[PDB]
Amino acid sequence: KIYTKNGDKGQTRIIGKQILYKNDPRVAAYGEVDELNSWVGYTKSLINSHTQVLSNELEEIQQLLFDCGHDLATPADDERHSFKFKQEQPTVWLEEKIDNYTQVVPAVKKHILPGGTQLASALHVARTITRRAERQIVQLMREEQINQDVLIFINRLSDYFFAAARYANYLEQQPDMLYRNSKDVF
Amino acid sequence: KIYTKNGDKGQTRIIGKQILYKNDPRVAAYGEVDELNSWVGYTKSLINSHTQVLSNELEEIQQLLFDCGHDLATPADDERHSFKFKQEQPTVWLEEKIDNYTQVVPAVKKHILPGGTQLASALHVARTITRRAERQIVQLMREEQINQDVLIFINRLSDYFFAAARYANYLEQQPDMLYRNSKDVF
Amino acid sequence: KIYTKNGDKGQTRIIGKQILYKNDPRVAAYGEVDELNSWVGYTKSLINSHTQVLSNELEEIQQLLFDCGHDLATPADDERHSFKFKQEQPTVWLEEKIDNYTQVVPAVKKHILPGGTQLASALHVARTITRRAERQIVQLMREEQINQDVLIFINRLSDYFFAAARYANYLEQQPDMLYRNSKDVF
Ligand SMILES: Nc1ncnc2c1ncn2[C@@H]1O[C@H](COP(=O)(O)OP(=O)(O)OP(=O)(O)O)[C@@H](O)[C@H]1O
Ligand SMILES: Nc1ncnc2c1ncn2[C@@H]1O[C@H](COP(=O)(O)OP(=O)(O)OP(=O)(O)O)[C@@H](O)[C@H]1O
Ligand SMILES: Nc1ncnc2c1ncn2[C@@H]1O[C@H](COP(=O)(O)OP(=O)(O)OP(=O)(O)O)[C@@H](O)[C@H]1O
Ligand SMILES: [K+]
Ligand SMILES: [K+]
Ligand SMILES: [K+]
Ligand SMILES: [Mg+2]
Ligand SMILES: [Mg+2]
Ligand SMILES: [Mg+2]
Ligand SMILES: [Mg+2]
Ligand SMILES: [Mg+2]
Ligand SMILES: [Mg+2]
Repeated sequence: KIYTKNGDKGQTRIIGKQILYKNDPRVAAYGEVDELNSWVGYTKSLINSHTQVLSNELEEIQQLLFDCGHDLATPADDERHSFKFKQEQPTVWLEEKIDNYTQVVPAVKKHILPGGTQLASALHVARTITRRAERQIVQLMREEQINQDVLIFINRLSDYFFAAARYANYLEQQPDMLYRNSKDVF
Repeated sequence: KIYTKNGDKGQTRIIGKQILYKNDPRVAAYGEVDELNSWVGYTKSLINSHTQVLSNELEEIQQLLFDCGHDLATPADDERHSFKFKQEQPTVWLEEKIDNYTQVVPAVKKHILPGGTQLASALHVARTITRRAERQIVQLMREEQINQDVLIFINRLSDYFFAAARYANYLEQQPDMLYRNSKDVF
Repeated sequence: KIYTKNGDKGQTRIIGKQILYKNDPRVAAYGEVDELNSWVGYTKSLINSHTQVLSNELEEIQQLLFDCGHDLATPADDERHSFKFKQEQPTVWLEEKIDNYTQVVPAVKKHILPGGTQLASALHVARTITRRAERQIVQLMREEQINQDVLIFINRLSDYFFAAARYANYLEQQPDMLYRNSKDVF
């Protein structure tokens, strides 16, 4: 039975079982990561024949976001519970994709309108939810020690979603629109 | 004319007409409930022939979320304005659905990736927005008396969305994926 | 290379290059506007033959939201960097659309369930994200001078999304549902 009712007065438990209010910065941080993970699942459900090449990596991101959320739910001071997420191989893996997707699509110097195909648009939504989760992770960092590797990966991840969004448009022959007042920023 | 312009400097009114800033915790709480309600409307628009059995209950949730938001917009101390939402029958109704949907789908012991079909994925998005609204309701509770029945229902509602999401996948013969590092948690 | 890694410890730059934490109210404000802009791109991707008349204006909103975000990223005190967004013509343009869409659809006196077609439902999601961004803009205003024209436009914009959502339902012969406990509020 998934409903325990223990949360009905607004408190809940983190890893190690201590109790926090649900609006605690820590709970908010891994809560936003869960929201992002759910949005990535929604984004993956929009994949079509033209965009199947993106499916595996989005599922892999979902697995990695669970690892990130686990670590955000882990208090530094309880030595019974270790951080598990190590940024190097995940983050390199993102960077390789950012480099290959940047190479393939038409180069721009301006910001672009976040949109195009339904999948590209969903990848821009993922980009911005990732950045919202990142803000909450930084909130938490300013009050508690965190696994800083999670922050590295989450920062890189929104660049991945930008590059993937442009690639998704490319895969369906949809051009990106430029912001009509962009200075040359890239 | 829906635009009054009275909010153009960032203030607005709650039930009873007092004026608050738009970033007041109370406004944020029922604002997040409105966002959830809109997402539930979007989720319902994704229903297909295979998933029609979910339509009625999602519309009912929308009506209940208006009742919740009304109460969150109601200050305790103004006796002219009563709380209207009573948790027992709504919450029991959710629990019956959680029990029947839990029964029908394949049992898991691990966390699952939030995704699958477009509708199941949208139900996971609903789950996480509900939880975001819940955090904001708890913020407000820690500063002002609230209708605690709203919090009970909102807590239960995210368990409903989890169970419904798994059921939606079942209705389209889509299995759930396990988190590859989940301990047995359920 | 879009990834600089300068943000990997949670700090970033605004217009004029000063450094802020990513959870700074200013960063959150224009971050929520970026999220809204991405959602408007997603909403536009749902346009069908029946709803093509809405495409141009949603793209125009995306361009205007970049102008708003630019100004939110601009500190008042650095005289090298000017506000660019002027509310009058954008806001009048929204109001004309609100008036024409209000005229055409069936009049209601009660709140409606936010939903209907997939596009109308997405326009209600846009409405509520706009309002979430507005709360964060008001947060920032209460700590720093801002371009108040941005707030005018963002307030009006959520009324636009409400009116457009009802119009989208009308364009596909979908009626709006009333909240079953609404007093006559409009
Ligand atoms: N609103 C929320 N936002 C983010 N994380 C939450 C929220 N509520 C609970 N959590 C976290 O997610 C885990 C799973 O949530 P769950 O809803 O099962 O917990 P609960 O609300 O404390 O209990 P219950 O829902 O059974 O009364 C909790 O153990 C806690 O770590
Ligand atoms: N940004 C917002 N987030 C959440 N709730 C809001 C927000 N702005 C207003 N509210 C609430 O929702 C109701 C309807 O919003 P509405 O936009 O009509 O109000 P307003 O902004 O004060 O007025 P106007 O938009 O006509 O200038 C308000 O009466 C207030 O209770
Ligand atoms: N999480 C965020 N939320 C909102 N705005 C952000 C966030 N991170 C950065 N910004 C803003 O958006 C701009 C573009 O973001 P970008 O991710 O390129 O910056 P960064 O994180 O500081 O650098 P990098 O990602 O290259 O390490 C930044 O210059 C800053 O103004
Ligand atoms: K639960
Ligand atoms: K209004
Ligand atoms: K970057
Ligand atoms: Mg530890
Ligand atoms: Mg970054
Ligand atoms: Mg009262
Ligand atoms: Mg709960
Ligand atoms: Mg200036
Ligand atoms: Mg308003």
